[PDB]
Amino acid sequence: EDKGPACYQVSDEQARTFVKNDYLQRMKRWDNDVQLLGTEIPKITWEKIERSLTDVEDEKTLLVPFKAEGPDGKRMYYGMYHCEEGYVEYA
Ligand SMILES: [Cl-]
Ligand SMILES: [Cl-]
Ligand SMILES: [Cl-]
Ligand SMILES: [Cl-]
Ligand SMILES: [Cl-]
Ligand SMILES: [Cl-]
Ligand code: NA
Ligand code: NA
Ligand code: NA
Ligand code: NA
Ligand code: NA
Ligand code: NA
Ligand code: NA
Repeated sequence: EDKGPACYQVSDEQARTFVKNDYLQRMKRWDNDVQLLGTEIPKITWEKIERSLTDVEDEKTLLVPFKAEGPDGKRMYYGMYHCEEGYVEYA
Protein backbone atom coordinates (compact mmCIF):
# COMPACT_ATOMS: atom_id res chain seq x y z
CA GLU A 1 0.00 0.00 0.00
CA ASP A 2 2.87 2.41 0.83
CA LYS A 3 5.16 3.74 -1.90
CA GLY A 4 7.31 5.02 0.99
CA PRO A 5 8.54 4.79 4.61
CA ALA A 6 6.99 6.26 7.76
CA CYS A 7 8.24 9.79 8.55
CA TYR A 8 9.87 8.57 11.79
CA GLN A 9 12.09 6.38 9.63
CA VAL A 10 13.22 9.36 7.54
CA SER A 11 16.26 11.34 8.66
CA ASP A 12 16.48 15.12 8.15
CA GLU A 13 19.13 14.50 5.46
CA GLN A 14 16.85 12.10 3.53
CA ALA A 15 13.93 14.51 3.91
CA ARG A 16 15.99 17.36 2.48
CA THR A 17 17.37 15.27 -0.37
CA PHE A 18 13.81 14.41 -1.44
CA VAL A 19 12.30 17.89 -1.08
CA LYS A 20 15.28 19.43 -2.89
CA ASN A 21 15.16 16.97 -5.79
CA ASP A 22 11.38 17.38 -5.99
CA TYR A 23 11.29 21.19 -5.78
CA LEU A 24 14.06 21.64 -8.38
CA GLN A 25 12.18 19.28 -10.69
CA ARG A 26 8.91 21.15 -10.42
CA MET A 27 10.59 24.56 -10.50
CA LYS A 28 11.13 24.00 -14.25
CA ARG A 29 7.36 24.24 -14.78
CA TRP A 30 6.42 26.92 -12.16
CA ASP A 31 6.37 30.16 -14.16
CA ASN A 32 5.40 32.55 -11.38
CA ASP A 33 8.24 31.26 -9.14
CA VAL A 34 10.90 31.24 -11.90
CA GLN A 35 10.08 34.83 -12.91
CA LEU A 36 10.14 35.75 -9.22
CA LEU A 37 13.55 34.27 -8.44
CA GLY A 38 14.83 34.86 -11.99
CA THR A 39 16.26 31.34 -12.30
CA GLU A 40 15.13 27.71 -12.73
CA ILE A 41 17.91 26.69 -10.31
CA PRO A 42 17.89 28.76 -7.13
CA LYS A 43 20.38 28.33 -4.31
CA ILE A 44 18.75 26.56 -1.35
CA THR A 45 19.39 27.03 2.37
CA TRP A 46 17.64 24.81 4.92
CA GLU A 47 16.00 25.60 8.26
CA LYS A 48 15.47 23.37 11.28
CA ILE A 49 12.96 20.56 10.66
CA GLU A 50 10.68 20.47 13.74
CA ARG A 51 9.26 17.05 14.70
CA SER A 52 6.49 16.25 17.15
CA LEU A 53 7.47 15.24 20.66
CA THR A 54 4.34 13.08 20.90
CA ASP A 55 2.91 10.33 18.65
CA VAL A 56 6.21 10.01 16.80
CA GLU A 57 5.34 6.77 14.95
CA ASP A 58 2.05 8.32 13.75
CA GLU A 59 3.35 11.48 12.04
CA LYS A 60 2.29 11.44 8.36
CA THR A 61 4.01 14.61 7.10
CA LEU A 62 7.42 16.20 7.72
CA LEU A 63 7.62 19.98 7.35
CA VAL A 64 10.82 20.90 5.51
CA PRO A 65 11.42 24.69 5.42
CA PHE A 66 13.89 26.40 3.06
CA LYS A 67 14.78 29.63 1.33
CA ALA A 68 15.34 29.60 -2.40
CA GLU A 69 17.37 32.46 -3.77
CA GLY A 70 18.01 33.54 -7.34
CA PRO A 71 19.27 36.75 -8.99
CA ASP A 72 15.91 38.57 -8.82
CA GLY A 73 14.34 37.12 -5.65
CA LYS A 74 14.51 35.19 -2.40
CA ARG A 75 11.56 33.37 -0.96
CA MET A 76 10.69 31.18 1.98
CA TYR A 77 9.11 27.76 1.20
CA TYR A 78 7.38 25.23 3.45
CA GLY A 79 7.70 21.77 1.92
CA MET A 80 5.23 19.25 3.37
CA TYR A 81 6.81 15.86 2.67
CA HIS A 82 4.12 13.18 2.85
CA CYS A 83 6.62 10.37 3.44
CA GLU A 84 4.45 7.18 3.06
CA GLU A 85 2.88 8.54 -0.09
CA GLY A 86 5.62 9.76 -2.35
CA TYR A 87 5.20 13.49 -2.60
CA VAL A 88 5.58 17.02 -1.36
CA GLU A 89 3.17 19.91 -1.07
CA TYR A 90 4.24 23.51 -0.79
CA ALA A 91 2.80 26.42 1.15
CL1 LIG B 1 21.83 24.79 5.10
CL1 LIG C 1 14.93 22.00 6.24
CL1 LIG D 1 9.64 21.30 10.58
CL1 LIG E 1 2.56 6.53 10.21
CL1 LIG F 1 -2.78 9.42 10.96
CL1 LIG G 1 10.54 31.19 8.08
NA1 NA H 1 -0.30 0.40 5.40
NA1 NA I 1 9.01 8.47 -0.41
NA1 NA J 1 4.06 8.27 8.23
NA1 NA K 1 21.33 17.79 5.51
NA1 NA L 1 2.63 28.90 -9.30
NA1 NA M 1 6.91 17.83 10.97
NA1 NA N 1 -3.02 11.12 -0.65
